[PDB]
Amino acid sequence: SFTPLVVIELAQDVKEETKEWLKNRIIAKKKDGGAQLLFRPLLNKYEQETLENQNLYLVGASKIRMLLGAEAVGLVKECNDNTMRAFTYRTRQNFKGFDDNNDDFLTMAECQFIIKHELENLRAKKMIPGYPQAKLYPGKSLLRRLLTSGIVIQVFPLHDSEALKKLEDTWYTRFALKYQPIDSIRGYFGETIALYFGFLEYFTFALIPMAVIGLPYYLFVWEDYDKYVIFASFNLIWSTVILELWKRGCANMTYRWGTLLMKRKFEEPRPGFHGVLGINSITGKEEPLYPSYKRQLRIYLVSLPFVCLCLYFSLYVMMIYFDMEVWALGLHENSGSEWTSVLLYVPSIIYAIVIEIMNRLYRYAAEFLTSWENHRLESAYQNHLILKVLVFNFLNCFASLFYIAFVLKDMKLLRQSLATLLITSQILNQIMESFLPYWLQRKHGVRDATLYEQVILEKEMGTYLGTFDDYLELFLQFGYVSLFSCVYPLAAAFAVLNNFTEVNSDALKMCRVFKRPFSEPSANIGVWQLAFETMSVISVVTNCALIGMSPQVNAVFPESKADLILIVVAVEHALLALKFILAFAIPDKPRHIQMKLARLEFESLEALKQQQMK
Amino acid sequence: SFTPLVVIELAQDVKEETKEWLKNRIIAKKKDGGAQLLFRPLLNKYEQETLENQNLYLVGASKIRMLLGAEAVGLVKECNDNTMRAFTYRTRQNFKGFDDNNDDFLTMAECQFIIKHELENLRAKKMIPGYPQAKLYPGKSLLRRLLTSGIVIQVFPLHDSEALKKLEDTWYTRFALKYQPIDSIRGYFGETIALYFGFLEYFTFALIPMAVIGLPYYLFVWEDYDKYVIFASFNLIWSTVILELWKRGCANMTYRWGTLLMKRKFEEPRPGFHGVLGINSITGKEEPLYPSYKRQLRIYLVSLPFVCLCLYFSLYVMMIYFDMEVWALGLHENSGSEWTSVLLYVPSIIYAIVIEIMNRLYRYAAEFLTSWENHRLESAYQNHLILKVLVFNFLNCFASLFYIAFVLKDMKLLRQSLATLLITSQILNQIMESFLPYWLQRKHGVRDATLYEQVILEKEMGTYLGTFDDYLELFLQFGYVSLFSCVYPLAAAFAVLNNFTEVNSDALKMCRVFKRPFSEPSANIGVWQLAFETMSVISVVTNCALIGMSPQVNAVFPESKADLILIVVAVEHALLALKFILAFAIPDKPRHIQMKLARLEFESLEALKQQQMK
Repeated sequence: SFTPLVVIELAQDVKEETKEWLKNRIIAKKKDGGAQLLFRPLLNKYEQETLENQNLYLVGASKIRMLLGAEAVGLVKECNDNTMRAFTYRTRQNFKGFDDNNDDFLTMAECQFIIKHELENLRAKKMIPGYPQAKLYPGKSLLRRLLTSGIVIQVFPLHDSEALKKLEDTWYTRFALKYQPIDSIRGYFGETIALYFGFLEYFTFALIPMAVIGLPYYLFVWEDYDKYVIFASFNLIWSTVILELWKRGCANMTYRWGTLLMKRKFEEPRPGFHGVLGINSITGKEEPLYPSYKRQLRIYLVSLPFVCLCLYFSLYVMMIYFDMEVWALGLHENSGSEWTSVLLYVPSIIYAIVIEIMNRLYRYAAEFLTSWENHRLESAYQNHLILKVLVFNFLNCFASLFYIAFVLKDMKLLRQSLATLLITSQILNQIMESFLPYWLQRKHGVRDATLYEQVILEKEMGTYLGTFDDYLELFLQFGYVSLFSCVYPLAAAFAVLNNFTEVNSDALKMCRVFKRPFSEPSANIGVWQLAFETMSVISVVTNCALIGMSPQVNAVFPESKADLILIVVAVEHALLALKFILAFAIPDKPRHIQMKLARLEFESLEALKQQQMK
Repeated sequence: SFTPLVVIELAQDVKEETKEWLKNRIIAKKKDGGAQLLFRPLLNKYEQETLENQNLYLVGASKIRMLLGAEAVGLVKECNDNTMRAFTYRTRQNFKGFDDNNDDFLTMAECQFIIKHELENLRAKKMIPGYPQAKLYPGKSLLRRLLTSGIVIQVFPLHDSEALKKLEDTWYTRFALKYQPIDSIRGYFGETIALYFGFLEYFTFALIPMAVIGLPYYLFVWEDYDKYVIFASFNLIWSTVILELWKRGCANMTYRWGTLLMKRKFEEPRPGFHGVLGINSITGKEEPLYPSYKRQLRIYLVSLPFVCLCLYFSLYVMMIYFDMEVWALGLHENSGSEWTSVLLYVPSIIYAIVIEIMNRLYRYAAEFLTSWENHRLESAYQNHLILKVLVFNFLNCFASLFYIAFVLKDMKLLRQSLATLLITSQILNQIMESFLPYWLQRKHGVRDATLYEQVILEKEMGTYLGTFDDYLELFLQFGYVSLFSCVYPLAAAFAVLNNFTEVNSDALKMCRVFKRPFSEPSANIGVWQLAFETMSVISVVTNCALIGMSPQVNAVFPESKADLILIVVAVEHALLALKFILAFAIPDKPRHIQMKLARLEFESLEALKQQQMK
């Protein structure tokens, strides 16, 4: 009679012995090598209608069990003295907002995170009973072998239809401007989804000065007087400021949530690293082992030539597009003027569609090529995949702008091509990401019952595939903003007016489109902070090269273009030095957050002294 | 009847009440707020001859006390399973090389470090008894108020004349080439002095390829064929390799010694930060407080203009030297050729003496200006002093080479001036640092008795003022090597042949010149790693600017010097990127050291799981 939080769906062809052994490995207590979780079928009785739903199981626990599970996970909650400490059952009266009659203290996400962590840390100590090919060993996780061998079909947490609606009431900003409730988003969806929406809320409120400056700069032709130099330098400094204020805002949020203080959990091998069984050198346990030189050979002799081949084909399609552009320019030169200006925006649109096709095609190819190299952890696997996808997306997005700026050197054609590329890529992004899937979701949607209808609905819901495309879009948004801020700053507003929909659209995507994602703790954006800083470092060189190519600055040095290049290279190195000087001088965390972390450190040092003295 | 390790010399005008209270605060046990150290006068009886030595006291302890003090300090020793763990008395049988009859387990340096740490962590819980002006408060260290108020004259550890000689037998490499015993140096002098000698042993074995290549490059005129491009690029890559291999070698040494695993101790306020007494916000104790904005005002409005004024006077003396150089060149143009070539090396020698005067003059000025800003810790105070001294020493050493290379652009005069500046600075360094003081030390030296003679000798010995000048010399050695490796690579051998004496000379300086230094733990060189990396980053730009100025490469692009500058700036940014790519790709610690640290981390995680399960 408990409250269901997570639904586990087994497969169809699962024998009874594996079912009873798993149920005996689920219901048994934590000291007997079980998990001491409340277990239930989807229906206590069954008829001929629900026989195809006989593998859905409900998992809960009791409050002291969940509190002990919060102790086992290592949740960092606030104490009564406004300090974020780890949760322990012996010191449980010290924490802020804790009563003995409060069922709203640990949220359902943390409980589902704890239940996922208790299902994840449930290892078996030679085969799965009932299945021959399910190769097990002592020290192997049960959930990994049940997921990979096709016994457990899906494990999904449950949406709360009365707390999602009270979130949806404050999420859809259909009336006017409104601060997004990132903390309630956090309390319902974990910290990783909130970090994506927090980075998006930060990136929305960091292109607003760019949009506000660039709004009279585009209608009124004020591109003549400052010539995009003040705003681009301001943008790049603001990007450095925002990449520190994102770090500041992430420190503010993750101190307010506690994930600034959560320790680095030791990472299990990722689902799909297979080798031969042996003794792990680091941990001393038994694990599959793969030689690192074979993996490094499979990377640095197979993956890198494949990435280079895809880069060469992207450059070849880029050169094909420029031959088509010159032919269309000749076709515009041939026929006329009235109907031959709109035809010039078509091949860049066609190239953008081919870019958005090649990006998805490369995404399948990079996923296959990185799941084949047998990476051990998931962070390293994610980093290599992020590296491959970032390289291809940078190249596919900025090759035409680099070819326009540094080979053709034609700012009028650069203004036309940058505006056409940015708006069409943004429109195709908004069409292929959410708008065409929302109509299909509306079409698919048009096509104890409160749980079974929900479980049937969440069986066929979509899974959340991480915040990677949503950061890649922001990376490409940051690419469209900072790379070509010189010829067309108004496009930044066309990004913000996209993100002002995307903030709605992703919210709808979290509300009526997907299943409930599993809660994942994250203290920062990860390598995306480095990627945005690398973008902000590349944009320094790009902004200075756009400074160092105008006819206004070249009018200062009309005859000697060898001192202009030297001064520009000196300014570029000075800008690189000032960016690095700003990055080394500004501390990441503020003073009082550092003082609070120092107090938490000093308390541990005083705890060590008391533990030494006894 | 104990063994004396550290001698404390009180002042003359010290009343008996302060003496008896300190002796009662020394002899009393650790639970009664004392230190439980064996205390002794220098002489149990006194005659009229030794009445002026009545303030010398001997401090020791017993073995279990020293083991408990090693537990209290947190020494990291090797276990029986070849693992470096912290020393505890309950697990004391686990550690490598430990018997119950071994007096050679804890060295005298660690015992003196423990005795210094026990004298340092001995706080009083309103005035010093007998002295009115000695302003005390509960929570204030006794040794700091006894040192600053002139009651304790000096506290010095004792040299071991039979282990220094067995060190001196293996230190003076008077016969031939020999690996310096850095571990025995470590076991006698602590890890900081060994880290200086380890960095010097590394820097000696990293200029040997530079010297070996540059030795036939100078006698046989092979400067024509490669023109210093291969060796300088190799040197800068080697400097990056050596700044990683210093990190590798420091990781190897500090894992072999244990200081890679020692935790960061919380830093007390430095001796000389005075404010008003109040509640410390971080620790919660009672401390003197100073407002940070007043300190930041005293820095950024007084110190930085003073540094700028000293930099302007250094530039003015540099410009004065160049006017003297042009006048002397005209004087060489006037008189003749035979006696007018040696006169050209005199003003650079005079400028070098003025540089070595201005560096010492700036050192007094920077010490005064940084002890006046009331810095709280000693690391921040040392970092600001290191920042000021590095800026002035970089400017005073490389201004003439930058003015020769990028303003006069005369490589023949650059070769002559760089060779003359390097050799004269090295000769004046070897004269003013050790050679003239060794003769004066020989002169001063020519001018239970085994302890009293030693204590009288160590009363008048010199104190070791840290490894700062000895790193500044290496920084200037690295400056003379990597900044002007193009016009004169043979000077690197003249550095190595200096360091081959300096390795002897500093050893003599540690053997027959100074008092025994207090043992100081250090895990790295500190900010000097960043300084050498910043030097290795600056030397990238300098080597490429020396590549981009020769007539050999300019013969490739005779007419278009605007594409040469663009290619050189692209090569410079590529070299900066490759240096940063090499710095981000190469891990600091090796694999097995990381595995051993991971095992020590995994053992703590397993300890946490067992502490959670009970």
